Order: sequence, then structure tokens, then C-alpha cells
Amino acid sequence: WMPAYACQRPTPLTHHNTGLSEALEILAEAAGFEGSEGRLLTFCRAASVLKALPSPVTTLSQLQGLPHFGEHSSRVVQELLEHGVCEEVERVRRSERYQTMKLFTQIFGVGVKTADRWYREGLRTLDDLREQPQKLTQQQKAGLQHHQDLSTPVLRSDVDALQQVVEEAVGQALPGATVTLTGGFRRGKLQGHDVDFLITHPKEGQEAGLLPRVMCRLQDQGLILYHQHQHSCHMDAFERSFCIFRLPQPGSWKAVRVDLVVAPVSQFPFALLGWTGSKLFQRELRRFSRKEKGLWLNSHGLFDPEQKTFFQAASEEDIFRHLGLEYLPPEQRNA
Ligand SMILES: [Cl-]
Ligand code: NA
Repeated sequence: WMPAYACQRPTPLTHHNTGLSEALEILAEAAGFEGSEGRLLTFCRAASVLKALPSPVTTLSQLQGLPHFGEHSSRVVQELLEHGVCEEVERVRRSERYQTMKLFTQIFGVGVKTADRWYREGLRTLDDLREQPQKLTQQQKAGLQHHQDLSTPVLRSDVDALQQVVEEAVGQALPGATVTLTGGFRRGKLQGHDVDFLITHPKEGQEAGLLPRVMCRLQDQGLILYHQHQHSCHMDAFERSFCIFRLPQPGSWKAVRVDLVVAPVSQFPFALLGWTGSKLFQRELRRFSRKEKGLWLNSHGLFDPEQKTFFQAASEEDIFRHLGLEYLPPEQRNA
């Protein structure tokens, strides 16, 4: 028996159903490209269930009794088991609409709304974008300049090298300040497409003005190709810098997307939880909090809108406990 909420079950990094989950996730991604959030969620939930299964699915009988497996998701798995290929998935892969939306949404600073607008305006290629630079934000221009590197998977060793320079800069600016790797790499991934670091200090307030000092140090060492600093107002209400680092390599260098976020230590457990992902895990964890416990969970806190009260967490463990969930370490949140 398989819990319906992704936050109520462990989902390891590696699993037995990658071909089936990948296919369902193509249909999910395509649905989101068309603005069908409902269909996206449905396909993502089906895929996530397969990632939690402790055995490979070899016959359609194994879908029986699983949550989130309606007719459409089931037919997709059936066709892959029976024919090795799913016609609908193959049509999506070959579609100009899907290929273009994937191309554009992968660029730094481009989301679905923008990509869809560009598609409707007749843009198809990266050179089409470069030919219309009046249409681009500074982030997008930087994303296009570095797109080859930025589409190259980031390795765990790259992440290690990056974490060292960030830690050096932080340590030199403010002794006692800490840097914590979050995102998929904290969940144990060996490759990824960007790198996220969360920065805090044990004495609330000592972190004020730290981020610009860190970026100054890194910029002076030649490690920064692009930097956009943003003051506080899902991590958008924290002070943050959107960066492209120039990562040295032997006789060469590679551009790498890195976000740095500063959180006051009181909000650190919530920021860490939020930014550790996976995207589906956190979506479901927030849904659970709201639907089951009537609490609003976000990257800054856990709030009862009716009592106007906040929960003081010291750790991620505290948050799970308060919600009545068994704790899952980051490597089991790969939903
Ligand atoms: Cl994710
Ligand atoms: Na993007």
C-alpha cells in the first residue's frame, strides 16, 4: 500500500521505473507548456508513484491498486510495456511546439509565459532570439550568451569547487556565517542544471549586508560572469543573487548557474526545506499542510491564518513533526 501524498512516502534518488516515469514526465511537461496545470499534476503524480515503487513494473497488473493511475497514465504505461514505445509520447517529442517550448524555457530567465509568447510571435531558434534583442531582459541575454555551458549538466565535483569559493568568500566577509548546499544536489543528485546555496549566520541580523560583500569578493576573483542582486520584498522574498559563475577547469572554463539566497537563521529551516525540493515533494507537502492541518507552509514559515500564529522551527525535523509526518531526509524527497 502506497500513500497518496508524496510527502508521506520515501522516494529514493534511483529507482526501478525510469523509462516509464520519463515518458509520463514528457507528457506532464507538455501539458504545462499548454497551460494545463491539472493535466501536468496528474502526469507528475503518476510518475512520482512509479519512482516510489520498490520493483520494476513489468506487467500492467502491477498498476492495480496504485493511487494516481487513471486511464490515460495507465494506457501510456501499457503501450510502453507492450510495444516499447508510446505513440503519443513520440508525437510530443517530434513536435515543433514542444521542441521550441523546451528550448526557450531552458534559457536563464525564461518561463512558460514568455516562451509561449515568443512561440506565438514566430520565434523558433536561439538565433531568432539573438536577432531580436530588444525582446530580451538582461537575464535572458546572459542566458543566451552562455546557453551551451548552461545546458551542459553540472557535476557534483563542479558543485564542490563552487561551494569552496563561496565558502571562502563568506568566511572572509563574516566569520561564523555558513553556506548550505540545497536543491537536487542536497537530495543526492550527481548531476543537475544549476546550483543553489543558502547562507545564514547563527546571530540573527549579523547576515545583513553579507551578500553584496560576498559577490564583491567573488567578482574580484574573476569568478562571476553575471550577477543580479535583489533585496527582500518562492525564495523571492529573501535577499538573493542570481549568478552565472565562470568555473575554471584545466585550460578552459565553464559557465554555471548559481543562486545564492540569504535567510535569517530564524527562517533557515523553512528556507532549507523549501529550497531542497523536489518541486513536486514541496508542492505536496504544502498541500498536505493546508488540506490536512489548515496551516500555510512556505519558505519563510508555517502559519495558521485563523489563529495568526507562526511555528518556531529549529530544524526540518521540527517541521515534519509539527505536521504529524514521519521525517524524510533530503535523499528520500526525490518525488
Ligand atoms: Cl525538482
Ligand atoms: Na528558464
